Amino acid sequence: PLSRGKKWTEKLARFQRSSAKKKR
Repeated sequence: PLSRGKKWTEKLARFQRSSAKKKR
């Protein structure tokens, strides 16, 4: 299922977090 298939989604939700570190 998507549970273990999220391996592909682990990019938009992982890099989207950088929006908090980009605040410098």
